[PDB]
Amino acid sequence: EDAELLVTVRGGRLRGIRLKTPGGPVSAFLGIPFAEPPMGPRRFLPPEPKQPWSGVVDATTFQSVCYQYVDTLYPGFEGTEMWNPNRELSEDCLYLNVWTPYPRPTSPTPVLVWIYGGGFYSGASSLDVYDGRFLVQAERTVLVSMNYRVGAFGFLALPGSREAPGNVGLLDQRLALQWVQENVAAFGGDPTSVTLFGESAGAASVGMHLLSPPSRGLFHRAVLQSGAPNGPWATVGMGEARRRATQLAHLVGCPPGGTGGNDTELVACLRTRPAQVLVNHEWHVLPQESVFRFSFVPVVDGDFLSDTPEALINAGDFHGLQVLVGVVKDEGSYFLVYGAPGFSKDNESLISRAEFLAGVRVGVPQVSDLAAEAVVLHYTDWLHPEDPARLREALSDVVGDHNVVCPVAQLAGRLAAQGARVYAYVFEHRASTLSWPLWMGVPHGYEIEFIFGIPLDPSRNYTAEEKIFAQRLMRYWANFARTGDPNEPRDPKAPQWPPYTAGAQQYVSLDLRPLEVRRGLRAQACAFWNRFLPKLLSAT
Amino acid sequence: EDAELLVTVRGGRLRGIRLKTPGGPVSAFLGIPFAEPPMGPRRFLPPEPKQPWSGVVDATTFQSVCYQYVDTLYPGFEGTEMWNPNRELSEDCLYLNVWTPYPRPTSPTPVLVWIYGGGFYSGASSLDVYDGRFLVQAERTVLVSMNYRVGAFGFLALPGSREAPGNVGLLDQRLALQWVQENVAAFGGDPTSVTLFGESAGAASVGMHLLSPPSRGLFHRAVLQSGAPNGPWATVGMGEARRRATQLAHLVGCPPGGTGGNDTELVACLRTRPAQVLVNHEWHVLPQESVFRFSFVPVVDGDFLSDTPEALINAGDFHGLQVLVGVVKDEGSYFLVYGAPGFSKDNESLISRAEFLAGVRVGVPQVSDLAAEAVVLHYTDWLHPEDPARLREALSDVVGDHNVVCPVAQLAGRLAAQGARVYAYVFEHRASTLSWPLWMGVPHGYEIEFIFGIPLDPSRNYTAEEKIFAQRLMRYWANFARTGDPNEPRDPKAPQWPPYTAGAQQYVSLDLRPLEVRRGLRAQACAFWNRFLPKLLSAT
Ligand SMILES: *[C@](C)(O)CCC[N+](C)(C)C
Ligand SMILES: *[C@](C)(O)CCC[N+](C)(C)C
Repeated sequence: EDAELLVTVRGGRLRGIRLKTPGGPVSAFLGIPFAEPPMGPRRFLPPEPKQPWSGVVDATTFQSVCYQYVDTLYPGFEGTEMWNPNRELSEDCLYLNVWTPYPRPTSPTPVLVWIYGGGFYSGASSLDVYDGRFLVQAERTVLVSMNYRVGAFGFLALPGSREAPGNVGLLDQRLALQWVQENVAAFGGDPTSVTLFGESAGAASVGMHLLSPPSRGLFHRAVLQSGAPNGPWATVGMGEARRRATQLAHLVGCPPGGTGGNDTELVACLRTRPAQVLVNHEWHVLPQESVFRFSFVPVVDGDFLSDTPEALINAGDFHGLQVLVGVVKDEGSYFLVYGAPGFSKDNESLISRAEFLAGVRVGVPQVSDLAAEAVVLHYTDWLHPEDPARLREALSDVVGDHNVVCPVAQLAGRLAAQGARVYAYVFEHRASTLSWPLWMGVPHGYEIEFIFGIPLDPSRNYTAEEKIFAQRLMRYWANFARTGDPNEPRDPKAPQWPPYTAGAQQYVSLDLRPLEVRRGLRAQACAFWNRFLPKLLSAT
Repeated sequence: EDAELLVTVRGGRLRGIRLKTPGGPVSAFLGIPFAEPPMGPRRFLPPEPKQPWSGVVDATTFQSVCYQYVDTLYPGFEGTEMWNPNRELSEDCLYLNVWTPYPRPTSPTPVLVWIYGGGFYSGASSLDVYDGRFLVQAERTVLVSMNYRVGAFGFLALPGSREAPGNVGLLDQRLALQWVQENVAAFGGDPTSVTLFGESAGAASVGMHLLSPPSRGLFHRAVLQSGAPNGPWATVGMGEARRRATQLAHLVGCPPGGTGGNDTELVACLRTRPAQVLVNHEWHVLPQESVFRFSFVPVVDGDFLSDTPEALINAGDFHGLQVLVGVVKDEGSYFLVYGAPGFSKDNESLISRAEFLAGVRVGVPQVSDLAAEAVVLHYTDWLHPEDPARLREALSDVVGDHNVVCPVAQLAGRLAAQGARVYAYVFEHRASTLSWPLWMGVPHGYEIEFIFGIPLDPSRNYTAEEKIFAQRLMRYWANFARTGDPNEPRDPKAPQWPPYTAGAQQYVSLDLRPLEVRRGLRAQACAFWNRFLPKLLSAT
């Protein structure tokens, strides 16, 4: 019992907490420091390892959320506020959490590291939908989740500078992975079987960790849910990163007056500003009106990413690696209520032809009028070119395919055709608790509560079928973590999940019904985005 | 009886012939001269009306075919030689034929004028598949068919010249229509109910007669089968026409030596050459390797066509006109054995990816590498990008849509949306007698034998179902000629044929089964050709 709630790691000692699930207790260690607080002169810099302490650190409650913008588009609405911070905001925020089974496993157990999404500008490991108590109890594995800096504090980059090098939010994630290497065995975890998994910007982070040598030696399998490192939103160039960082400094009064504008004094002035001041101007440095675009994201600096994610995927060897990838049915609907004209979460969003054509300029920013014309051609139903419900679904497919589905299929194809064993899925169940409107289908990010077993929580009004569905999905993810193969290593009756190959392009659909194999991750639509559109942009 | 085999028209007297069909005799007048022979100094010039004669002209057999190239791609093969000339070749060839019922109708009967196709380079009114004896006997109407000059003799144009103005093959057709106005009443025909119908280049001719004022006063309804005046092959510009005419003169030794090259002496030298000499070099003036392209076709001269067919369709009023238009299921397969690499009528033509990409350059000549890339994107099955049978069908759709199906749908839409009542069909029956291979489906031009009632010929091995099918199709065409409405004016049980509108885009499919209404003349594919591709070519 309480003998297992006190663990000694290399920094010192910790007191854990025992959480209860309907089928047994778990041991949790919430709020372990893994880095020095990145405040004062440490803002925008890479993290430093946490110095050893004396006494015991209390690891019984989640620590503070990293400073981030707070969504206020629909105040009081469950759909948006379920992702909003549930702890006080502070720059002192680099803490990680470990869930471990009770009684503690006697032999090394596979470790899953969760990396949250939120467009690299928001999110926290302390959210209720990321509670690792159900997954660890049912599948008897070790779950780790960390906080990493987001927004300007994580990804403001002045390239070439030493004061604001950029990507330090990814460096926070890497330090946590070194920490799991050096300490997970104390909780019963195998440091030789580590599986990263993330969603949205978490999946792009997992992807970028695949393409940088220093991080690859810290894990062994990868799960990318609804995101990829080569997505048009997950990366920015050195020239644009400099422009957004400088525009931000200008908006907050740096350089004052008055004085020259070198990088050292720009960051020195940015470091004297209160954290909330930088946050209130973060959306004001975007170049266009757009959905699915965020200000401060990973930069191609030549260090963490020696080349663009596209180049690094094409010129890489991935033998001996297993990857699980997939999308939900309606990847694009979620973002349309964030800017697309005619869209509102409180009505049918039956848009007109004129609003559809305007929405295309928002959903596909930074492209020529001719390029937009190609998008309108491919995504119009010329038998019903003005049907509002069809144009609604079309724009959702425009945003979905351009930002998630096609970037993912591109990554999955090349990974399989270059040594990696890849499994692909499509999440097609819509939760009965979903507070978003019906026309959004299954939106971006609403598979997570089923991967984490949230339906097992008795205080939630899920259905009996959805509880069995959750337990099935948890086994898939756990099995992939133990064996690298989502299929149960011996049972044959349940339908099997074939790998994804560049030729057959096979994937399964996850819903209340048994597994069904399909072919093609929107192959027709994705050929436009992955093949034809790049050439259409090179030729003026 | 034989009292009705002698008719007096405004030129003189004629002796006809009585032909037998399984259900009654018909009266035919084959070989009536309607113009002076365009020989010697009359070559390349517009036709002159036939001067009155004395005695009686024998109108009992077909006259001579206009000089034309003779297909020799498959000597001895029924599929090709059924379209080859079946009478002696001569420049003395401007003759027309009238079929009329027996006994002669007592009240004015609607008149159908047939205009044959053959890429404006071949064809004759004397072909067996254009025999008007079955259609006139069963539906008791008047059928007229003429010969018009083809190839250089009909369409060699030096624009601005008076010696070779061009389009005189169309002027031969117009003179025949004036003739039907001035003489059809002598055979029992109503000069106030004239219906043009043609196929391939015959349908483009019917279309161009709709867009030129002097010819519109000569007919009242139009049927366009597998062709349109705005097709990329049916028209050439003044600059290109001059180049092809001059290249032809060069190949036959004009100007000799030696002397300057003005238009008057070029045509004067072209007129001293034997007809067979000009024919043997006709294909040698084409600019590229291509299918569905022909050397000497109608020219935009500003006279017969004041503007391009595209401009004239867009800026025209078509109220009070009824049009019947349609295509066969596989418009493109026929031409692939004329140049597309990998294609042969004697094997399965299972082409490779490399041959498909080369075939696209042949089937869509004169377009940029980027434009071809768009065609490959839209017509590739990215789930089976190297399936030979799928690429075979894809290339047939490339040629079919680009040259026939999309040019037709473009014309039908604007006609309906500008006053004309339009009916649309798709011919989907493959004759049991078809000697072409199976993979060609139903090819270009193999609805004609069913419109003319050829299956009723007892010496042919057609099936009993196909005989009923022919009689049904003949009623459709006849009903449209009498009433302007293909549906039977009173019977309701048989399914009805709704008009074609730009919005609903409704059409019927013609085969052994009852009428079935469908929507969309390849709307998705045709939006690429009619909307997006033009813009892709303007932008370099
Ligand atoms: C992705 C860009 O990180 C989007 C994440 C959105 N939520 C709702 C999943 C946080
Ligand atoms: C059209 C271009 O005239 C093609 C006609 C081909 N035949 C086989 C119908 C003559």
